[PDB]
Amino acid sequence: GPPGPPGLPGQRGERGFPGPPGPPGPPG
Amino acid sequence: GPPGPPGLPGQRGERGFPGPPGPPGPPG
Amino acid sequence: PPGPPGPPGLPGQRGERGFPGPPGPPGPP
Repeated sequence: GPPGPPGLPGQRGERGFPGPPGPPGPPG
Repeated sequence: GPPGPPGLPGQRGERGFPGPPGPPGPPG
Repeated sequence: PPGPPGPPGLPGQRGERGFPGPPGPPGPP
């Protein structure tokens, strides 16, 4: 017989990590 | 002959990009 | 008989962007 159909698409990746902190606030 | 079986699932996607930087902190 | 297996599937999409980071620390006095 002919080759079978293509495989399923890969699972989507995991969500990225949370971003880094913002800089210090401005001086008082 | 009938078609062969489906192919293997694709490779899992890579992790998403890290999140954006947080905001600036509060004024001192 | 049945044929050979099909080709592997396409790679997955890259994951979603991470959540925004937290505030920075308070500024100095």
